[PDB]
Amino acid sequence: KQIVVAGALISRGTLLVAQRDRPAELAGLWELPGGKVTPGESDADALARELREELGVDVAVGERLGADVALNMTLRAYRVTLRSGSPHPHDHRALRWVGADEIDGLAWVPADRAWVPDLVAALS
Repeated sequence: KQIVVAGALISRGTLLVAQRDRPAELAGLWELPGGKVTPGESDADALARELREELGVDVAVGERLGADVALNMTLRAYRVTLRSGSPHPHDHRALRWVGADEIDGLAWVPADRAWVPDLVAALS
């Protein structure tokens, strides 16, 4: 199982979500950003690397958020917190900061939908 990590970045009381740009089936839909773990990397090292490339930030990787999602690979989310930088959509169509009440109305990528109740809880 190839592991894919995702980050739930909470800052000043809101969650960062990222709007995919590709492929066509996901372009326009929202996700927790991240990517594949390369063999030899820890989950923390992979997620920090992905978020530095995608968002231009240095984050600290914390506790898991929610459960694994079986894509077929397996997707796991972690809480992350900002160390330096301000996020910009280098690899996404857009970013947004959302509160608890916005989470269930967002047009999530299908895999991430499972985390809705966990994200609401984390913001509540």
